[PDB]
Amino acid sequence: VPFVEDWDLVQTLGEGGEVQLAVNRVTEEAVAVKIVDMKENIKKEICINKMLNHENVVKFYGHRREGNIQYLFLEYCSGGELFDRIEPDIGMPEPDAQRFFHQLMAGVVYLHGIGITHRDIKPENLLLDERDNLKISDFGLATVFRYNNRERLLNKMCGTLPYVAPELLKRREFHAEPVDVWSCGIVLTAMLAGELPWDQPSDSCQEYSDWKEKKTYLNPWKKIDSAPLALLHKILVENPSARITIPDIKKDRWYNKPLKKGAKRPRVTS
Ligand SMILES: O=C(O)Cc1ccc2c(c1)NC(=O)c1ccc(Cl)cc1N2
Repeated sequence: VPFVEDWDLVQTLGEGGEVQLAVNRVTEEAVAVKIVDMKENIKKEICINKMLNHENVVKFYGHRREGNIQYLFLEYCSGGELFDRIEPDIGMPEPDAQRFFHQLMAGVVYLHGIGITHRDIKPENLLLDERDNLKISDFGLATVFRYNNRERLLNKMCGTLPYVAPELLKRREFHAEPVDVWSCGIVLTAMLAGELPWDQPSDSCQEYSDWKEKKTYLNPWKKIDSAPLALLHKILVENPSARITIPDIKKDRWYNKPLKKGAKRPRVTS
């Protein structure tokens, strides 16, 4: 079949390598093409992506090298970013946030199960497909924390300051999994309050001190109902050894609270 290998680049999706929306010449199938001018970092991204296969992880179709430029063929998520579903100082309806949080946990359970830590979980990196299914995106900062059933402790500073766990700023070494759990908690906070609680999780940050002192009558905590707030009290624990794990997040009362109706299906009467 001539021309199935040809894709037209029709619009920019994101920057930081650059990603463009590509449309197949014959089939009109939409894919995301990450264009990286290597001019090692992308080599690790391709190889971590080759290990991944999950409905809540951006699909990797392959890669092609044309000299100094790498082309990564990735799943196009038409719904855009979770960031744009968050209304400033408001958030989103609690049943929507619960559904997105369920899909975020399935994705993170998957990655941790194969020994992969994302290390930069934030709403900008959580993409939505045509049915608003959440997909974990960008494995550029991702790494292996478990190999041959042996855990390797991390020491490298990675992520985005409002989403990083406090042990990354206080300790030389730390476990990978509680770090991803913490960032998921900050994502949950943003979805339910439309604001970030602190610039960074340090004692020098008044908002972080107020949280450890349990001043929940202050924003963003005042905008959040008692049931998801009780979960955030278990996730946003300073000591990573005392912080709730994903198996226990899945047993939480709000996590299991019936809230959202299934996608509106066409129906007629009489
Ligand atoms: O087509 C559109 O404009 C909607 C849209 C907007 C932003 C994104 C996507 C889709 N989908 C995406 O898959 C996407 C891919 C890479 C990057 Cl860096 C950002 C993305 N976000």
